[PDB]
Amino acid sequence: IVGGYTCGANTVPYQVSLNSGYHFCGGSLINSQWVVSAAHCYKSGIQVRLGEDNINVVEGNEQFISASKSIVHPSYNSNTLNNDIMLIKLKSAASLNSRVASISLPTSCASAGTQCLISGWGNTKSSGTSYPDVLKCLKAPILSDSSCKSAYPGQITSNMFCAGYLEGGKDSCQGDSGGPVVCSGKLQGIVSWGSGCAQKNKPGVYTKVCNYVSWIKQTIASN
Ligand SMILES: N=C(N)c1cccc(C[C@H](NS(=O)(=O)c2ccc3ccccc3c2)C(=O)N2CCNCC2)c1
Ligand SMILES: [Ca+2]
Repeated sequence: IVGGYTCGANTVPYQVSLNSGYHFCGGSLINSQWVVSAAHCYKSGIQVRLGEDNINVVEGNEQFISASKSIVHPSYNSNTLNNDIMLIKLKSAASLNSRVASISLPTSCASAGTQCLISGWGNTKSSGTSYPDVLKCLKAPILSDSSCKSAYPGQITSNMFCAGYLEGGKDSCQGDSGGPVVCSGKLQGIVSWGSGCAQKNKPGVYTKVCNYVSWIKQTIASN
């Protein structure tokens, strides 16, 4: 997170860290056994880490559970990052408590202007590489589709939305991928891509989760 702030220990209880000997992506706990992340985060040998703040220290409240299966959306295109969504099933259910809780799916899409909370352990620098120990947070508004499309001509599909600041300086970045975009207590998006990080007139593009609620529900119900 570039331009964000320290969240505070376990203030984002649905935030998940995908680990494989190191943190490589984020995710969101949607129920005790299912995590929603980004398709481009797909990798084998995934350990899901819940209740994390400092990802390098064992402070307590953590729960390390292996992923039993990762279901990348069938129509995901690795070049356009369209349908950039993936479901991870936990080998065991998580122990839902105060510091580890699930987030709700949207029953409707969020409109431009809605303020959302984006979080993750990704790069904090625009020009360079700096990774945080603790979870960073960033509040950013969902931009308008015209603006989103004016920034990324011919690259935005109906399953994507822009969020962030056109002036730059505040944005998600590498390592945040898969992470949540919560608007009004509903998981509205997934950190997907963007041209660089926190650049002028180049806001972050996120996967529009509201277009996938049915798919998620049906997929989870069949596995
Ligand atoms: N600015 C953001 N909000 C943001 C969020 C996540 C990741 C990145 C870094 C990167 N930005 S980039 O300019 O290097 C970039 C942009 C679009 C891409 C599309 C396909 C493949 C790689 C791409 C890399 C990126 O978009 N990806 C990381 C690698 N995999 C796909 C997503 C930026
Ligand atoms: Ca920890």
